[PDB]
Amino acid sequence: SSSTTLHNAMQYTAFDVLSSILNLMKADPLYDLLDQEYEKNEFYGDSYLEERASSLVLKFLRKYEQIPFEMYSGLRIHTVKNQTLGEIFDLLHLEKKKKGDLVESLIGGCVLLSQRENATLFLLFAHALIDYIFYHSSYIYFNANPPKLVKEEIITDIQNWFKDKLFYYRSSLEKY
Amino acid sequence: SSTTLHNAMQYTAFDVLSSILNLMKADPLYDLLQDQEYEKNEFYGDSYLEERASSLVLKFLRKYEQIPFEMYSGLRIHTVKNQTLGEIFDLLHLGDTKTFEKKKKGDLVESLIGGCVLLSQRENATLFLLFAHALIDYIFYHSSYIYFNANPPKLVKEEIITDIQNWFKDKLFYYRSSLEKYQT
Repeated sequence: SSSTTLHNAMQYTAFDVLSSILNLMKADPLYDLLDQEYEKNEFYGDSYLEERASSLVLKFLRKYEQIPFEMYSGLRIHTVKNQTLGEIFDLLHLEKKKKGDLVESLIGGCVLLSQRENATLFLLFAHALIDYIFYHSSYIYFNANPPKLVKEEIITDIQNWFKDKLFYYRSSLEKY
Repeated sequence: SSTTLHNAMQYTAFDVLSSILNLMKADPLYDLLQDQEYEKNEFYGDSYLEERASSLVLKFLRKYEQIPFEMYSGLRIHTVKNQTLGEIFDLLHLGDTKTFEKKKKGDLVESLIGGCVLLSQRENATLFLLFAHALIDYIFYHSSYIYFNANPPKLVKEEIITDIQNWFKDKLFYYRSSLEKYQT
């Protein structure tokens, strides 16, 4: 057993949990609140994704001095680029340019709506979406760009973190 | 008007930020700031500044329908560019005896923000988070004041500058009150 063993399961369970948070959002009164408000959510979501992705890049890579700094910038770029957001768009059933814009404005609108209306469910979805974006990107990026000696370790680190996030989002969601 | 107390904004910002920075330098965790740890702080600080600046742009500009969306990216870009960060570097006298170009000053500001934020996340060193937020808030006040005087929005120029200036006044008092807790 290795990081490939349960990779497919990450995809299915991420689909289960995110589809289930999104459907309970579509049942929330505030869901409509998502003037160019679309562009403003996109403006903010772009920056929110960037900071959160950067934080996650640092969290996992700094543990391994085998990993040069170029891989920090590389993974961040790989994680937030339109192709990756577009892949996530398709997988979750929500070209590459407008899908990414949609993903960014969806992140931004959820975070802002949670700040403005104390609607923690929308913040939960935003964090869950970004975590899946990051797992999806990392798994692909490190298979294409294996770090020296620690490729399986760091993917396993990220995969096991994402396993626990998926359970946490399932646990957090039951309260709604 | 907003022009009356602008000069005053800069002296008290210098007072409060210098005082937080000196408490930081007397902190045991200060050494853990300043392998490529510097570029990793800059890497993170760049994005942390970007999100907080975007959040502040939205907080103030959304109140005024007179303000078109172009000024959102316009103000954000103006706020995080190296020229702006270098001005804040100079105002805070962060490298008085040294020889940095605009680009290196901006780099330093980003890595200082990032290093403070990461240290507060890792060690619960709330003082370093306090400084990071105060620095970003001054960057935003400094940028907004120049940007809206250069690009006066229709009808609301004085209103929004007054809005940001009064918010920054209160933040500065908040940082003074917060830092008193560390000296005691």
